[PDB]
Amino acid sequence: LNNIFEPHVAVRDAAKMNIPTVGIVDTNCNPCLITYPVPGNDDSPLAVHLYCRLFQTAITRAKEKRQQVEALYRLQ
RNA sequence: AUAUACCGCCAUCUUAACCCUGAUGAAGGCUACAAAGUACGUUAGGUCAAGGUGUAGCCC
Ligand SMILES: [Mg+2]
Ligand SMILES: [Mg+2]
Repeated sequence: LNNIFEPHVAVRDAAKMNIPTVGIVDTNCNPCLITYPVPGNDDSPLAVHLYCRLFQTAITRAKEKRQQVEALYRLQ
């Protein structure tokens, strides 16, 4: 949601550009066009910190796994 | 006599695209503590005095 409590324009624009979206949706949000919605609280700092931690950890772990797999492929 | 013959000189006037919204109707698009907006000719002109090339007139 933007600051007028309407959807972020990027949701519709990403749908137009065929870019998948992950999103945190609160009870007053519209999840119809988010590809992978995650229902949850987006206001409490604890919750937002948990989301940031999870996504950062997943991204770094995936990138490290890619590096390890390519290294194994070349070495072996 | 004619630049109301040209040339010279002066002067007069004339000389987009993309992206969104509305049911992809006519149509519309701003808020900063930010909400779709971003990129030459012309003249019955003057000048025959610091300049020219022609054309015509009269020639009891
Ligand atoms: Mg909320
Ligand atoms: Mg004249």
